[PDB]
Amino acid sequence: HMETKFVQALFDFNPQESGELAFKRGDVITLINKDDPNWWEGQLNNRRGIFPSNYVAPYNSN
Repeated sequence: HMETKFVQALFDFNPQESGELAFKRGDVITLINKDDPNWWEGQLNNRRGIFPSNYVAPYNSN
């Protein structure tokens, strides 16, 4: 009973390692899931990755 949720980042993230998504400030990130209340997976309009959701804020959400 869930769907995709667009969020807006509030800090640049340059993950050199694999697994973490690459996002910028105020960058729209399509939430892929929320396995952990701390780390949320998202797709930067293409590239997927995991990162602390605390570095963003729901935009398209309610």
